[PDB]
Amino acid sequence: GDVEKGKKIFVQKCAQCHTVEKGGKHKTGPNLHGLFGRKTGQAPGFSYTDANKNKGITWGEETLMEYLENPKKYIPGTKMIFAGIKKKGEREDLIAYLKKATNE
Ligand code: HEM
Repeated sequence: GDVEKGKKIFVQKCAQCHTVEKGGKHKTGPNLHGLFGRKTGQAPGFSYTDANKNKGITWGEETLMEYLENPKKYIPGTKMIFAGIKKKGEREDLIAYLKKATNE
């Protein structure tokens, strides 16, 4: 995916609920720093739904690709209000940006 295109997507559709940097505050949604390689619902200090905490999968390019296409379908009961991103390419770009931004 194209990191720059993904940055634009993040800023327009995710930033209002999520920060990606280390130490970034939790907002409506949890801070995403360290996302890749971590299990669902493990960011300290954020009140996740039990649905998210119990999904039990590990966040990575593959799991994110599915989750972002339709959040509610992948994690029934999640309190994340987001319809999903239909275009495969857009999800690829966004995930490429997340891979970088949540690890710097
Ligand atoms: C496309 C943009 C977005 C992406 C890529 C995204 C991604 C994520 C990810 C990966 C998680 C899981 C974190 C974890 O398990 O530690 C999450 C959780 C969450 N997100 Fe988002 N998110 C986006 C937009 C939003 C928006 C717009 C809202 C709010 C209106 C939101 C609200 C939440 C909430 C409330 C949770 C925690 C849900 C729960 O505990 O069930 N997100 N998001």
